[PDB]
Amino acid sequence: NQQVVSITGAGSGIGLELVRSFKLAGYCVSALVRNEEQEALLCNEFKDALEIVVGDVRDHATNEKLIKQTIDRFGHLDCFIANAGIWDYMLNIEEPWEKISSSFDEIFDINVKSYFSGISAALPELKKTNGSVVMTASVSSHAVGGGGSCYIASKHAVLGMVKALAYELAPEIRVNAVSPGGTVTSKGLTPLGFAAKPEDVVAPYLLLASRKQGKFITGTVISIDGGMALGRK
Amino acid sequence: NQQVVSITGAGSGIGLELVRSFKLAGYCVSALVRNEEQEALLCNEFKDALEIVVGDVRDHATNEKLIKQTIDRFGHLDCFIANAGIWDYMLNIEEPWEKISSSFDEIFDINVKSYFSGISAALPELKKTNGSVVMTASVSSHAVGGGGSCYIASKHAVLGMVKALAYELAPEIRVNAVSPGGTVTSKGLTPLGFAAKPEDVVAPYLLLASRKQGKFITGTVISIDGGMALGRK
Amino acid sequence: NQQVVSITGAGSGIGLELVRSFKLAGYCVSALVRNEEQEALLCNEFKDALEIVVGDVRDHATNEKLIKQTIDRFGHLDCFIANAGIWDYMLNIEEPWEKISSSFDEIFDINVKSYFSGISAALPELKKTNGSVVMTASVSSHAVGGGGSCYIASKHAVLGMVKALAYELAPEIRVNAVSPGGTVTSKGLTPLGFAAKPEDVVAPYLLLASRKQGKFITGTVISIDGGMALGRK
Amino acid sequence: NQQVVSITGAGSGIGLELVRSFKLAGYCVSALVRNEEQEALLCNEFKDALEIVVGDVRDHATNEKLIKQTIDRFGHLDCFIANAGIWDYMLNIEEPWEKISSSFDEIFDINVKSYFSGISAALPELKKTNGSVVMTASVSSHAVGGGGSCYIASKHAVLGMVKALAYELAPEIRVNAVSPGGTVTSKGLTPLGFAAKPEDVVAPYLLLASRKQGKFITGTVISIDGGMALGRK
Ligand SMILES: NC(=O)c1ccc[n+]([C@@H]2O[C@H](COP(=O)([O-])OP(=O)(O)OC[C@H]3O[C@@H](n4cnc5c(N)ncnc54)[C@H](O)[C@@H]3O)[C@@H](O)[C@H]2O)c1
Ligand SMILES: NC(=O)c1ccc[n+]([C@@H]2O[C@H](COP(=O)([O-])OP(=O)(O)OC[C@H]3O[C@@H](n4cnc5c(N)ncnc54)[C@H](O)[C@@H]3O)[C@@H](O)[C@H]2O)c1
Ligand SMILES: NC(=O)c1ccc[n+]([C@@H]2O[C@H](COP(=O)([O-])OP(=O)(O)OC[C@H]3O[C@@H](n4cnc5c(N)ncnc54)[C@H](O)[C@@H]3O)[C@@H](O)[C@H]2O)c1
Ligand SMILES: NC(=O)c1ccc[n+]([C@@H]2O[C@H](COP(=O)([O-])OP(=O)(O)OC[C@H]3O[C@@H](n4cnc5c(N)ncnc54)[C@H](O)[C@@H]3O)[C@@H](O)[C@H]2O)c1
Ligand SMILES: Oc1cccc(-c2ccccc2)c1O
Ligand SMILES: Oc1cccc(-c2ccccc2)c1O
Ligand SMILES: Oc1cccc(-c2ccccc2)c1O
Ligand SMILES: Oc1cccc(-c2ccccc2)c1O
Repeated sequence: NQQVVSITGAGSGIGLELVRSFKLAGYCVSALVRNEEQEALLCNEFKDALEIVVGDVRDHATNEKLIKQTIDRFGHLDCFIANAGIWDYMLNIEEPWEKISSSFDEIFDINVKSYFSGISAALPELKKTNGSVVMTASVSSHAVGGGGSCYIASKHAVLGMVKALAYELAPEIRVNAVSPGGTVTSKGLTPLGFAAKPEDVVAPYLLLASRKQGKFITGTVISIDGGMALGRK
Repeated sequence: NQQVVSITGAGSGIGLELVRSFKLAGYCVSALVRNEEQEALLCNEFKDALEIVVGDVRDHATNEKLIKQTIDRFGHLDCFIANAGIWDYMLNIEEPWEKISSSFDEIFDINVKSYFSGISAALPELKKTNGSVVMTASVSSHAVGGGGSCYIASKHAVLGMVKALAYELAPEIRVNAVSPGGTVTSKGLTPLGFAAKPEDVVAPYLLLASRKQGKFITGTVISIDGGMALGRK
Repeated sequence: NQQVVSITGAGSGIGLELVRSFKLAGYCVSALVRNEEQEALLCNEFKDALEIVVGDVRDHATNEKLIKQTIDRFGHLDCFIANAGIWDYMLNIEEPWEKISSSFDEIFDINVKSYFSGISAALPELKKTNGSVVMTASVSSHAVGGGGSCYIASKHAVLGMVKALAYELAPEIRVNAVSPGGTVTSKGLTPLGFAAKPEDVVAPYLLLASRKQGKFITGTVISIDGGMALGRK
Repeated sequence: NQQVVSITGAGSGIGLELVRSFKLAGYCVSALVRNEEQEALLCNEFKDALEIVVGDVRDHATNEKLIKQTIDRFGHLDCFIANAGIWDYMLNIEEPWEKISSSFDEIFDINVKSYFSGISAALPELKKTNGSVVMTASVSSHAVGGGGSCYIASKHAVLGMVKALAYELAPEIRVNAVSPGGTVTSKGLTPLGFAAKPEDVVAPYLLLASRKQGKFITGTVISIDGGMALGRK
């Protein structure tokens, strides 16, 4: 009956919008935020309705803590949304290697390894409900232009994870992703001529997590990028 | 305010389910059906709520008639759903050429040319509302196995249409598709271990047509195929 | 021992270059040309070294005639290169339907149906040698920008053919394609900053037809487009 | 005039075959090998014809040393072939996190970060010749089945690198990849019904490095996998 979602990167941007949208859609929600300042925002907005955890998604025990607190408060987990991520600011391959190397470590630890980490930590509990995973990918999973080679590689790697994990975990667990692009969060033409606000981007996540609307969907990546995967207009 | 959708292939299968789902979601709906028998089914079910047209989607004037009757009854058109299609029954390339040739003509006239035809006929009116197109593609747009070379080629061609038309018609008109697979309609393992009923497949169409949920989506193809694009399990 | 290739679209452009390159590489070559004027060019250049056929690739018996004359002169067929094709001159979807319809018929009859036709006609003989097919696709098989929706759809359909036929005809017959773009033949930026001459584009065909270099390749599409599939620079 | 290639992973498998094939094709060749035992094999085979370096590709200075010794012996560098890589032995996402984490670090440091590292180290010198990069990707860059989620993700990330770097470094430097699959090196059906020996796989690298055959190719990935990207037969 009652559905439960856990969301990383939930202190801002799309993550924060997923918290609102999933709460409005009736879910019980847990959230991982980065710091105290983001924690205060959600406490004030949702009072004690949520289960909140502050920590670094690069730390496995923080991910296990998120799962553990979700189960203890709501009793089970139906969907894990791995969404925390970071940009590379168009870092050029001609830069000093040590600068590339340090950035690579951070991009790949947050945008890829941490997804493995949260999925590992969520897996036992999703197996008990035949739940699902949704990963935030990127237009840069499909097309060039919206990042440097480290960012694009990291997001291509997410696509790999989606296909590989969807295949290995079927039939019990669905694994899908969403590929947003050109939406302001904290320059973006896009063929549809505008940049999306984070709220304008959340519906694909709801579909992929929904047990009714999404029961037949796995391995799938839904672009919501104003046409940017097609090229400059 | 009031939204209006026009659906081909609406007498059966996914098309019929789109008629129900879009009516339940509040749309005014027009429908193209193939024959008298399908027309009687929808008259009995929806009484006079719909605008219905009987004819061959391979005939342009039938497509223009559908648009014309939609406008006259509801005043405008917000979304065209090109969905009529036919299968090739795994026709082998080793068969007599005249057999391949006759089948090719039919598959490509219905699965591709007719989509061009309906979009041409719907275009003036979608331009007046900044509406959208949703096309029914197929798992065979992405992967082999689910048809002969004629079917697969025809569905790859639909993908081409989606990308090409999404790019040309932006920013006013969004153009997207849905790629169902392994759902019974009138053998299908699929990694999720079951065949979907047509009702289980409709939510992606609603998202892509929705002006709120879908305003930032074009060029996109949403697989809903139980994982079949990933391969046999 | 002695290898034999048959090439359509061989009177000009890439086709003509394939005739030269494959002759220089030691193949016996048959060629389908469109008209008398192209026939005179190859007779003068190659004297009687080739087997030449004038006709419309849209006519099955012309394709069977090409195969039949190849076998009778050289005794067997090792590779069929389906290359004849036509452009759509960026025809807009907003044009009068009858104009779109007439153009669609021609683009799809030449760029798709004729490939089915030549493959059907070549198939018996390739099965006797475990030979191969190479199809000319296009950058427009992968990306928008280089044609109207009819051209792009037709070339996406070729990709479908490659995957579908490669899978059905394995293990005996390999089926591959080449996707050229931005090369002058009878405007093209391309990230590599120049337009290729037809001779600069032929090496991928030689690899895919070569029994030594290509024995492990099927289902494959080789872009040779100066980076154009990646987007405008 | 005289062409110079530098190859990592050159002590075995495809790398070793690339050393032979490129030497037979007239190139001057440098090679990075892992250990003393591989170094002895190439010294005995090629005597002092090559420039050889022993070290870990995960160490930047080893990569710079390879470049530096290439230039000092041959004077310039025309092509860098990043080929060193490692498999994940189908490691399951259900395994203990610390086991996944340790393996992830190694797969991604060798299969991705080291490619960034060698390209950074080769870049100054390729810019002086308008040279090229070829990366070894994998069937797992495109399809599931041939590895665990870490391997597949790492190889999807390589594809990202190819597209991203091809776009950023055009027009001076071409960047391409090769995606082998199902070839024994130190179980593999493949639709073509056999596993390739490493020698059977080298021709695509020669084409992508060749200044004549490959001058118009960048952003491209050439599968040579016996059809495995298409699915089980
Ligand atoms: N908005 C776009 O245009 C766009 C485009 C492509 C991809 N994305 C992806 O969407 C996802 C969410 O992006 P957003 O737009 O909401 O960006 P954002 O600027 O709001 O930041 C992402 C969120 O992840 C958090 N985060 C970063 N590092 C963390 C860490 N080590 N531990 C815990 N949390 C951490 C951040 O504090 C923040 O809450 C990302 O994966 C991003 O790569 C966004
Ligand atoms: N159900 C699946 O497994 C699956 C898989 C891949 C693709 N598809 C695609 O979904 C779309 C709808 O399929 P469905 O599953 O509901 O199949 P269906 O068996 O119900 O038949 C398709 C509909 O299109 C109609 N139609 C056929 N030819 C027509 C014509 N010339 N003029 C007017 N109408 C015509 C049919 O009468 C029917 O109503 C098709 O394009 C199909 O290619 C379905
Ligand atoms: N050159 C490029 O930039 C480019 C880009 C994308 C795709 N292509 C494709 O390459 C292939 C060959 O193209 P090209 O560049 O050499 O062009 P081209 O201008 O030389 O013409 C193609 C060849 O096919 C022949 N042909 C056309 N219709 C025919 C028919 N009905 N019957 C028999 N022959 C017919 C033509 O006479 C000509 O010889 C085509 O399929 C084309 O779609 C080329
Ligand atoms: N052969 C296949 O079926 C297949 C399939 C997919 C991908 N690949 C890829 O091809 C590339 C080469 O593979 P192979 O088939 O020749 O395999 P291989 O078993 O011969 O080993 C790869 C080579 O890279 C070397 N290497 C590993 N770690 C190294 C390190 N840290 N520092 C320096 N060298 C190191 C190894 O010593 C070896 O020489 C790899 O990237 C692999 O991922 C191969
Ligand atoms: O793709 C992206 C992912 C995450 C953050 C940003 C961003 C953050 C601050 C300012 C501008 C962009 C971004 O672009
Ligand atoms: O992909 C498909 C599209 C349309 C119809 C069928 C079908 C129709 C009757 C019986 C079985 C299948 C199908 O498979
Ligand atoms: O993609 C293409 C395929 C075939 C011909 C042309 C062409 C022919 C004449 C003049 C210009 C272009 C083309 O662009
Ligand atoms: O994809 C791959 C890449 C590199 C090595 C192997 C391998 C090595 C030893 C034994 C078996 C396989 C492999 O499969």
